[PDB]
Amino acid sequence: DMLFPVDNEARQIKELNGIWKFKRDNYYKQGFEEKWFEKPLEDVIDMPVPSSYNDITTDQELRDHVGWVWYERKFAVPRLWKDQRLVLRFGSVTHHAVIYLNGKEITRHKGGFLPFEADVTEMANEGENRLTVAVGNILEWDCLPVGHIEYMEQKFDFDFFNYSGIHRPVRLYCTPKEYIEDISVRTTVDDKDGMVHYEIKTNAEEKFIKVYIRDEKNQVVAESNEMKDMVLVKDAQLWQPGSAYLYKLDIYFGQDHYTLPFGIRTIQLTEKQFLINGKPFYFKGFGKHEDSDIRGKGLDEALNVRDCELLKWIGANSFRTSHYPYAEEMMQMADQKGIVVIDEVPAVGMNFGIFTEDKVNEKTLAYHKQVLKELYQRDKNHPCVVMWSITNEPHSSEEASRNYFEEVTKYIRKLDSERPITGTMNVDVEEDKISQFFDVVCINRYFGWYVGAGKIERIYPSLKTDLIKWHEKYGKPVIVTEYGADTIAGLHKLPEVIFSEEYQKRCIEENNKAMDECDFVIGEHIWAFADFMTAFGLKRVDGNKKGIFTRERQPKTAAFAIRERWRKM
Amino acid sequence: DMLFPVDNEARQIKELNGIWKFKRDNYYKQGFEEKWFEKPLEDVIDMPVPSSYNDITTDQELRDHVGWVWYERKFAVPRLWKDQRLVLRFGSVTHHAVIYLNGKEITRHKGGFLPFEADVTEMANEGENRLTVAVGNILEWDCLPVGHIEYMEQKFDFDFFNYSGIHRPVRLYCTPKEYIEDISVRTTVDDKDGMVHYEIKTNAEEKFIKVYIRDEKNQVVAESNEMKDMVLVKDAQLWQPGSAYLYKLDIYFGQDHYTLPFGIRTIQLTEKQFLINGKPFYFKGFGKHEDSDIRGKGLDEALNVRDCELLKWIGANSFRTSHYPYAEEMMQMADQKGIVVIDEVPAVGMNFGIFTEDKVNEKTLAYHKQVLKELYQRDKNHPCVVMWSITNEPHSSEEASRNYFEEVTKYIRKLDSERPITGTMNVDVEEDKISQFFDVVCINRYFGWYVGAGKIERIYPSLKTDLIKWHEKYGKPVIVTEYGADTIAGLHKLPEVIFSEEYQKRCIEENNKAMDECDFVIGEHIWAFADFMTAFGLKRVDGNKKGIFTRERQPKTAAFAIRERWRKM
Ligand SMILES: [Ca+2]
Ligand SMILES: [Ca+2]
Repeated sequence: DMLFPVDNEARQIKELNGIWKFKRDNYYKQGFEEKWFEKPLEDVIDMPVPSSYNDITTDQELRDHVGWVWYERKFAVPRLWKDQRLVLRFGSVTHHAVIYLNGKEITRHKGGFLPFEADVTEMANEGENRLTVAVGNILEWDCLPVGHIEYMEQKFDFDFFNYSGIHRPVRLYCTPKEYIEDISVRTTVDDKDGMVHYEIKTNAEEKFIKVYIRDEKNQVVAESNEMKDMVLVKDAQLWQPGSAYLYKLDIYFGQDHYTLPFGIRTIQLTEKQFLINGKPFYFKGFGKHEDSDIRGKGLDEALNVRDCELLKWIGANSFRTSHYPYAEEMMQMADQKGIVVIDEVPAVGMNFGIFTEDKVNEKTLAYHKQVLKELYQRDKNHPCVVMWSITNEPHSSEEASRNYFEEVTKYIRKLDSERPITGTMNVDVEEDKISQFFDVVCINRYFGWYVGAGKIERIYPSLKTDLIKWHEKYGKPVIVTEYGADTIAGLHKLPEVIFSEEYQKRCIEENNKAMDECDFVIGEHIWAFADFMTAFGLKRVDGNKKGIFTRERQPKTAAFAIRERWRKM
Repeated sequence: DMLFPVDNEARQIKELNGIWKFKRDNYYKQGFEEKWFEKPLEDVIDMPVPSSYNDITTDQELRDHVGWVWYERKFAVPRLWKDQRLVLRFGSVTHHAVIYLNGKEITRHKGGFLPFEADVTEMANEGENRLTVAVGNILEWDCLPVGHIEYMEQKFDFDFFNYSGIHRPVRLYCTPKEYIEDISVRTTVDDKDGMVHYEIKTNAEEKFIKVYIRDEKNQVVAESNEMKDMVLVKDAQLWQPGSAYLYKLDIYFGQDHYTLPFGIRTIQLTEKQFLINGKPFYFKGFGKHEDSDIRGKGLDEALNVRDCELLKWIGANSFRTSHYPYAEEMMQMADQKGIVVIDEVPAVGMNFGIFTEDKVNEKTLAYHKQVLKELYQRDKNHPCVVMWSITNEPHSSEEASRNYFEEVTKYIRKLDSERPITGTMNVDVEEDKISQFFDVVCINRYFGWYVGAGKIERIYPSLKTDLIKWHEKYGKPVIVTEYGADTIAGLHKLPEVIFSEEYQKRCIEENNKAMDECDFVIGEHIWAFADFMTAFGLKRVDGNKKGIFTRERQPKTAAFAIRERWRKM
């Protein structure tokens, strides 16, 4: 149950962002042992919310902290909210949360990239309250992303910095006590007419509802009094890639009111094409990251607008949420700009045996299904989402992974019978044991970088050969979901060398030549959109330098050649 | 015989540098099999000499060439040289040479860092002559440095670019037909008095000779008519680190004349000290390279003066010739500037079983002794050379390496009974099997970089422990011959991260703290002096970035903290 909070005449949002008080444990779980939540925090510093905490201070100990940290602020409940339902919402807490209201625990959460909330109607006092949030960053074999602890040092095999903090907005909001809990929308098209299937869940199903469908002019085009209905939109304005159209499911229920934007669009996979509204779609874009200077993974909407301007400028039509769900604000923006999205759960780091009883096991599986349920509940109504990605680069050569991912694939397909399912490959085509469960084959391939570094002449034959093998083995359309080269801005050389701006351009260009000679490729996603931070390592010059743009969102040389190609496509 | 050529009333040098014609093979050994030397080269480009050829052109195929290339120019013999002995000298040809004069082969050479010559008295014509030089860059298991060919790709394990070309001056010179062939000088000191032991070898030994010893104002201070003698120098000005004094052995022999600079200084080792003229010497400096922009490993005397100015500025007193003998010009400069040198043979890359019948074997051994003989013959008379280094980072954990390096160390001790012998370690101290053969133990250690990257607080405990183990195992004084961290100029961060300027400074500090607590450490050589080029690899951002100075010889931040330490030491 996770409708995005709204403001209208009936519902109201109180943002709890700004500056909080903050302190870290000085030994493992010190805050829980000493019950720091039972009184205000002492010996604290300021910490912005939303933001990672790791890059804010000058303190290497805080940057590299392993374990739990403690946030605290105060909030008020006005007299005017006296008889309302009160909800405290967290867009995310990375990775693990324990929430305390006035010294008492009210909820917990596992998973750093999906929202959660707590009903505090009967617990919050009028006037001042104290909100205390314990934030833990430890990843074990039953978390997503996967990791483990050694003796404490945090180990993991994914390539992005394990930022921790309150990365997304914290909201206290009110609704009437009889209210709209959940909404599902599915759409079909018969030539010119759209059909809108909706289902609305309330906590008083016998009472009266009024449902409108409004166009972008806010004009009513359909109307009903049923909580579940199928309604026809004559001459429907379809939601198109690069040309969004959003209708509004506008719902009056008792004293309550909720308005849900949605797009009318169809998806169909053929043998070798990806069809949106019947017309072939070729993915041009990037896997991204929630990453920028100072604030780590913290939501930054000005950064988001800049990134969308860059995506439009360079001719991209799509992105993948590597390697975790992004903020709903980004998903709303993609809905509005007509950007096509591959939505991914954080099942990353399942690589180096990995699928064994003492590591990635049935407990990991059950949590993997739960994360998918939550992702679906949050994003099921976004027209921008066209595909679910259930994993990034698992060690799928292991025979034990076959049963694991058959279970995961069956689960998401039971939740959602309409969008294709996929996941990205890094093992050899000959060894993979899971891609047969997918509708689209996605491969991460770094010819000219991790294979044959510097050997420009070998990139084109290498990727073409591999692509054909992937198509011959599975007979499905193929997306190259990652390829590129680390590139230091300002590093030029003639003849070109790895890390130079010229090499990045040539590397991408030869990979593209291989893709252009295949008839079953339905997309190219360059890695990476922008330089981002990684865990420290000798192959990472202050992070991952595969960005086509710098971390400050300025283009390297290759960006202009990619634009010339994508704008002609 | 390898006396450095001189100009005087009796001997004359003609430099053959400038711009040659140049062309590479298009398939393996093409010029040999098509017999290109028989006529002037056709379809050629210009190539400077001395210089590597790899970074001169815009052509990747030449930069990465494997095999042979061809150089050619014309030279003149003047009428005035009619009755002289004529010698063609190459300072070096990297790696393999075949020399042709007017289309006939006159000599060959294996080894890219030591000089060779050919008597051309009987073959050169008056007036114009055609000089053709085939230059090969293939390294095999019995070459130094070590490498091997796979299927044609060059493999090797050392960490510097395999530049090829004619890196040092080419000289045609004349002497009388009866002439001075070789000179050896050894010195002892008795209070304030030097004894100069010398031994002159000539072309006609029964004839009469006159030997003067001259001070720096050109005044005779000893004299003799013997080919072999000891002559006393009372109140002898000693050659001192940082304050050089050079006498001259001035020899007249028939029509011939040769003047040999030399220095009076003594070396002695105790179990905790390195004594030069009785005073303890603590090595402060760097392993270097012959490397600069555009010209690869080509000799550049302006660059050498700038380097020596920077060594003086930073308070360095020494360098090691990593990992091959340097140009004699640099050795003369060290003689004149009072810089102490560890002189090293190119026995690098014997690492990844290495010491096996099929790899490093008896052929490599015999060649290793041969290069030591040649290095000793060239540099025996340099006061700046205080120690021979016979290897860099061999895989000396193999039992088979024990007998190998016992042979090598025995041999160099037979050539030179006065200078200490060493070789640099990278294997674990518990595994090493050869350092008992050395007079000084030298270790390459990168705590904070290759071990425990980024963990500043573990550098000091890690190196101190390792240092004490090396001393406990062998009971000899220890030089840390390499330590440091890759550093991108302009990369700053707070807190610091690997690759940042601030990290390089802290990493060297913590290593220095460990050395300051170990009384048996007699030297600290930072790696590296200046950023230099490497074979391409994902850990090498346009080469090796451990330079304290940039490749263009400007300091990074850590240079100023090093200077403070070394100048007050
Ligand atoms: Ca959010
Ligand atoms: Ca020379």
